[PDB]
Amino acid sequence: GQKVHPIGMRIGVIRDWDSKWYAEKDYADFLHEDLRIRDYVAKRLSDASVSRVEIERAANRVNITIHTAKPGMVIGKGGSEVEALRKNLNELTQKRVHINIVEIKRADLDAKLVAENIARQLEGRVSFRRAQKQAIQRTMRAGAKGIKTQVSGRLGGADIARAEHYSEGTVPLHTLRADIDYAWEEADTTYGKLGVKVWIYRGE
RNA sequence: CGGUAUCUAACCAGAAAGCCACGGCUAACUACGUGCCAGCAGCCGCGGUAAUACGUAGGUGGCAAGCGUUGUCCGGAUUUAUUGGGCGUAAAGCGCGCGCAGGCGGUCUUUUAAGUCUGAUGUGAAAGCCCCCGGCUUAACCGGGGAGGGUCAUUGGAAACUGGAAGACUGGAGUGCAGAAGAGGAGAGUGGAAUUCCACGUGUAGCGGUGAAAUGCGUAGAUAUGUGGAGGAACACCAGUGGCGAAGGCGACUCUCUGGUCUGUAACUGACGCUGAGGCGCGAAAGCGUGGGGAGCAAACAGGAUUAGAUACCCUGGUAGUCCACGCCGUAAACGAUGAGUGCUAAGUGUUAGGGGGUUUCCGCCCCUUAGUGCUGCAGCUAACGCAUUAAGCACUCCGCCUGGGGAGUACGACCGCAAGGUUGAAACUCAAAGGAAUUGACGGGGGCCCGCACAAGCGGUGGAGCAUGUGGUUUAAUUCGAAGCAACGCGAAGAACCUUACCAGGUCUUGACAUCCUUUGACCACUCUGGAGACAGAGCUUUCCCGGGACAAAGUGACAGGUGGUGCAUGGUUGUCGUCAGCUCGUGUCGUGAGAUGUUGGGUUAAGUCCCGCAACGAGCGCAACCCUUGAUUUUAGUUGCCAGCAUUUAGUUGGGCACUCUAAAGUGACUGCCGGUGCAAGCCGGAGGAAGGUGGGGAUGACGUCAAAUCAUCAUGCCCCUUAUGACCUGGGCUACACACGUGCUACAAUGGAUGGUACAAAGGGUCGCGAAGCCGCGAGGUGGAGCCAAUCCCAUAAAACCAUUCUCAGUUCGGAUUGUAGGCUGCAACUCGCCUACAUGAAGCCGGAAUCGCUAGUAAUCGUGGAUCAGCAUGCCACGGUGAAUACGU
Ligand SMILES: [Mg+2]
Ligand SMILES: [Mg+2]
Ligand SMILES: [Mg+2]
Ligand SMILES: [Mg+2]
Ligand SMILES: [Mg+2]
Ligand SMILES: [Mg+2]
Ligand SMILES: [Mg+2]
Ligand SMILES: [Mg+2]
Ligand SMILES: [Mg+2]
Ligand SMILES: [Mg+2]
Ligand SMILES: [Mg+2]
Ligand SMILES: [Mg+2]
Ligand SMILES: [Mg+2]
Ligand SMILES: [Mg+2]
Ligand SMILES: [Mg+2]
Ligand SMILES: [Mg+2]
Ligand SMILES: [Mg+2]
Ligand SMILES: [Mg+2]
Ligand SMILES: [Mg+2]
Ligand SMILES: [Mg+2]
Ligand SMILES: [Mg+2]
Ligand SMILES: [Mg+2]
Ligand SMILES: [Mg+2]
Ligand SMILES: [Mg+2]
Ligand SMILES: [Mg+2]
Ligand SMILES: [Mg+2]
Ligand SMILES: [Mg+2]
Ligand SMILES: [Mg+2]
Ligand SMILES: [Mg+2]
Ligand SMILES: [Mg+2]
Ligand SMILES: [Mg+2]
Ligand SMILES: [Mg+2]
Ligand SMILES: [Mg+2]
Ligand SMILES: [Mg+2]
Ligand SMILES: [Mg+2]
Ligand SMILES: [Mg+2]
Ligand SMILES: [Mg+2]
Ligand SMILES: [Mg+2]
Ligand SMILES: [Mg+2]
Ligand SMILES: [Mg+2]
Ligand SMILES: [Mg+2]
Ligand SMILES: [Mg+2]
Ligand SMILES: [Mg+2]
Ligand SMILES: [Mg+2]
Ligand SMILES: [Mg+2]
Ligand SMILES: [Mg+2]
Ligand SMILES: [Mg+2]
Ligand SMILES: [Mg+2]
Ligand SMILES: [Mg+2]
Ligand SMILES: [Mg+2]
Ligand SMILES: [Mg+2]
Ligand SMILES: [Mg+2]
Ligand SMILES: [Mg+2]
Ligand SMILES: [Mg+2]
Ligand SMILES: [Mg+2]
Ligand SMILES: [Mg+2]
Ligand SMILES: [Mg+2]
Ligand SMILES: [Mg+2]
Ligand SMILES: [Mg+2]
Ligand SMILES: [Mg+2]
Ligand SMILES: [Mg+2]
Ligand SMILES: [Mg+2]
Ligand SMILES: [Mg+2]
Ligand SMILES: [Mg+2]
Ligand SMILES: [Mg+2]
Ligand SMILES: [Mg+2]
Ligand SMILES: [Mg+2]
Ligand SMILES: [Mg+2]
Ligand SMILES: [Mg+2]
Ligand SMILES: [Mg+2]
Ligand SMILES: [Mg+2]
Ligand SMILES: [Mg+2]
Ligand SMILES: [Mg+2]
Ligand SMILES: [Mg+2]
Ligand SMILES: [Mg+2]
Ligand SMILES: [Mg+2]
Ligand SMILES: [Mg+2]
Ligand SMILES: [Mg+2]
Ligand SMILES: [Mg+2]
Ligand SMILES: [Mg+2]
Ligand SMILES: [Mg+2]
Ligand SMILES: [Mg+2]
Ligand SMILES: [Mg+2]
Ligand SMILES: [Mg+2]
Ligand SMILES: [Mg+2]
Repeated sequence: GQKVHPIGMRIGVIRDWDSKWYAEKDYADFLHEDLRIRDYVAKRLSDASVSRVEIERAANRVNITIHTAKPGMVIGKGGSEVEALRKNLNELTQKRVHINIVEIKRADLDAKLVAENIARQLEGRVSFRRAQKQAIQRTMRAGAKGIKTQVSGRLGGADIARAEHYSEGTVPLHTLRADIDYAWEEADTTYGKLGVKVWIYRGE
């Protein structure tokens, strides 16, 4: 049995899609500009635990906000790394780009950030059983009513692939008033390719 | 022996370390090579292009002057069990009795001293094991002393136990006396139902048989029916986990001859007993010999059916046999799968044959007791099932039997038999299992409830024809690759003329078509001419960068790039399918030696493990339901590009005017078993009212744990393997469109509910800026010119078609059908031959409802008719959406 994408099921119902701009006859021109912007942000800020990026476009001006769990590298004492973004985005956007940075409180509640921390341990030769369990017990203190995660692929170096999942709490997928986050990430190993799936039933 | 052992003097780290294993058993793991090959192995078993198991290295682990392998013996092996096992179902109780030898044997007294216990003497050599000392520089090794070792011989004691002898007793055993029950056995005779045959009345056409039939019997008169005769076998009701017997077994009645058992008494004898190898007898059915008998039944056999075949099941016949006398045979799931004797160890309740007591006149009820026969259950036992005073519990005596499976109850030998065969009973070889009980699933041509267009009741199709399209096969330089029952086959492909294109022919390039870092200029090109099929080769105009920075470009080099090359059985992600089926699990608790179980089962109800009640369980999670969208009714907000009530005007809702009504879209109401009646205890069920809507209203989105090593390395990503002057890169042409053929999916028809001609009405949902494209004019037509308006509730696409109204055709291969083909055109595109779509004229094919088989659909559904959109320069009979008209049937499982 195949499951619908939990995020996609709730667009426009309880949540709102990330890129929120309106234009006609410039749709494909604007849309692929965003796909370029996201590609560069995900490159330089690979270790900054960045999860949510949205595009706010209005009359030749590009407004972008970055949701970061640890903005200290992104902004703070240096005060010069964030300005390089506007200098490294003017060449491809060709528009006056302003970037905003927003703190993420309780970073363990965000399904995006939990995903790579599980993932980063898998190529650190950590057992798959331990890595998931450690993240499950960390998020339950944050205030979530549900979590279940699986890791699938050539598991622990095994020749035959299989999946393993661990759950505790309440994760009702079929409920539409759920507010369930989702994230999928790649674990790059020397025996193959592994992927992790995490979804959290948030509080409200 | 022999200048041997042994001392002291000096020089030298210098001459002196190998063997086996590293998956588990079992201490010790990583690389490379190979790729079910080479090979390894004591067992389990490893090797099929990431091997801790094969080969070699590095490292490690056991020992060490060694270390491994083989052969033999003991151990582990309780696997011959005296110490120290067993026989209900795993191997293992003879089919049963009578009994010689042997083994074992109630209570007391006296005696004896064979067994039993004990002392002394003699001996059991030396060496060896063991204990205490001593010598070799230690040890091994060697001495001194001691100990142990016997069913040993002579002799002295003890008398409890077994044995011997002499007596005594009665709880064992047996006799006597008084009763009782019984299909216990052998012999002789008799009875009644019923079947068959025979003879004679009555009578007419079938009888008999099967899932259906047929063979067979009958007009030579059957079946049926009434009367009489002959003969053989078994004994209806009674009849009962009732009775009798050692077992096999014994069922009509009477008599004769016979065996055993139970109860009561306490007269009698006084251990006279239990088991019992060899031996001797009995012993279902079939079978054998001799003489009878023969009604039903029936191996063999014959015929008829069934079947792909049917030496069978089914039907019609039928010989030995079954019955009797005598004599053999000696087996059985001969079973309670449980040897015989004896004693002890909770209860509850039926029944057979007796005895005692209390109530009562009897009857009857109750209690106690003996011997049998059943059921339920404690302790105990058991691997479990289960047994449980009729033990598989606790004990003693005697007999029989067993030691992994097959070979095999076979071969040879012997005994027995008339024969068939019986009894006794191996080995070579081969395997690492064979087996008992219970658990979770699955399966059933087992059973009980249920659901789905599953069948049934209907309607319309496919399979027959022409064309469209995908696939197989085949042909081709190539016909690029993938999917293969449901769950590939108008599928990836929501568009193959060049591109796409992944394939082929020819022509070309090697840091390259695409990115990074090198170094000099900084713009680099573009264009024109020539050879050009083009890619590309040779010349000129210009290359203006901007701000020491830069991205690209010029130039050659490297690191490098590039693969739609392989493996979907190395993978991530994505999807199908069972199936929108109602299930799948967990936490704590409890039961079981254990795997497991319970919850999740039982009684109702539901679409639903949806809910209620009960319950050794109490709760939870993913699923169901609801929350989401859409349609159906309505209120407030809002009147523009929408609408026109009431108006004046216009060819026309037009213009002026107004949101009245529709309308559009934001917020709300509304449906929740809400209410009433009956039924039920509750869930719930049936009906009714209100309402637009009533029982999850209609339709969508939503697809649990998992199964198919299901599909995709070709959307993307990616481990390993492979190619790299090519398996990478550019150009033209061809091909993916072939064609004797087979299959799947569709379109059009085979006409009169129809064809043709003329007039006219009624929609919804969408698209439009390098776009839609009107009026007007032209052409028979496809189309051409033209440019209005529209960045759109405004303008265009855009006249909806079936339907309705008139005329004509008159049942024919036709005024049906349109394939096919010749000519003449239009449109896109640089280009329409391979290979596009449309128009005009002419040609006019198969086809007159489709065999076997098979598909879809339950209401605005099927059926039928039009419309729009994605991909798109052009091209859809495919796909995805929209509306018009609008059925038949559902008894039922
Ligand atoms: Mg000398
Ligand atoms: Mg010396
Ligand atoms: Mg020295
Ligand atoms: Mg070990
Ligand atoms: Mg290897
Ligand atoms: Mg080994
Ligand atoms: Mg090796
Ligand atoms: Mg080595
Ligand atoms: Mg060593
Ligand atoms: Mg030594
Ligand atoms: Mg040796
Ligand atoms: Mg040996
Ligand atoms: Mg032994
Ligand atoms: Mg045994
Ligand atoms: Mg026994
Ligand atoms: Mg057996
Ligand atoms: Mg047996
Ligand atoms: Mg017996
Ligand atoms: Mg005797
Ligand atoms: Mg005695
Ligand atoms: Mg004796
Ligand atoms: Mg001696
Ligand atoms: Mg000494
Ligand atoms: Mg000695
Ligand atoms: Mg000595
Ligand atoms: Mg005595
Ligand atoms: Mg004496
Ligand atoms: Mg007596
Ligand atoms: Mg008798
Ligand atoms: Mg008799
Ligand atoms: Mg008679
Ligand atoms: Mg028939
Ligand atoms: Mg007659
Ligand atoms: Mg008896
Ligand atoms: Mg008698
Ligand atoms: Mg008698
Ligand atoms: Mg009796
Ligand atoms: Mg006497
Ligand atoms: Mg006896
Ligand atoms: Mg005998
Ligand atoms: Mg006989
Ligand atoms: Mg005979
Ligand atoms: Mg005879
Ligand atoms: Mg026959
Ligand atoms: Mg017969
Ligand atoms: Mg006889
Ligand atoms: Mg036999
Ligand atoms: Mg026998
Ligand atoms: Mg019997
Ligand atoms: Mg037996
Ligand atoms: Mg006994
Ligand atoms: Mg007994
Ligand atoms: Mg009894
Ligand atoms: Mg053997
Ligand atoms: Mg054997
Ligand atoms: Mg024999
Ligand atoms: Mg013989
Ligand atoms: Mg077995
Ligand atoms: Mg079994
Ligand atoms: Mg239905
Ligand atoms: Mg056809
Ligand atoms: Mg193909
Ligand atoms: Mg289809
Ligand atoms: Mg080409
Ligand atoms: Mg030039
Ligand atoms: Mg030139
Ligand atoms: Mg697969
Ligand atoms: Mg349902
Ligand atoms: Mg269960
Ligand atoms: Mg139930
Ligand atoms: Mg309901
Ligand atoms: Mg439920
Ligand atoms: Mg009511
Ligand atoms: Mg009603
Ligand atoms: Mg639902
Ligand atoms: Mg496969
Ligand atoms: Mg495949
Ligand atoms: Mg690849
Ligand atoms: Mg094709
Ligand atoms: Mg016509
Ligand atoms: Mg043409
Ligand atoms: Mg014509
Ligand atoms: Mg014809
Ligand atoms: Mg006709
Ligand atoms: Mg088109």
